[PDB]
Amino acid sequence: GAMGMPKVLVLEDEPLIAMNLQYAFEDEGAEVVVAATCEQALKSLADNPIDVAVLDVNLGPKSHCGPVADALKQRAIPFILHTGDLDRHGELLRKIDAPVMAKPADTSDVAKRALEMCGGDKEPA
Repeated sequence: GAMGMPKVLVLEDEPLIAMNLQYAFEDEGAEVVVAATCEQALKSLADNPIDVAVLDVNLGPKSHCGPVADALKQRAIPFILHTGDLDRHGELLRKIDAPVMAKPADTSDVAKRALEMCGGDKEPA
């Protein structure tokens, strides 16, 4: 949905960032689902038609946006990895293969670039 509000999925266990991302995407003209877990994400993935996502890779010591990333990768849904840790999950990132926005990152920039892959004016085919 590029003619209206895109359905954004935010993977962020940091509620300050999650909330800020939500405000950011909504500010760009989108609707946001906030998920701190892959389970929430995959639920929203099936429950809603995710146009684009934004995934923090370092949800925790073991918890990572992985099944979420792959879920998106499966349906060819665009998403950006908004993480402050890369080397902590380098193997995961190589499997994901997608644009990332390192932390700290302004949530507007994270949102904009995410929605840029979602839609705007003329599909970049």
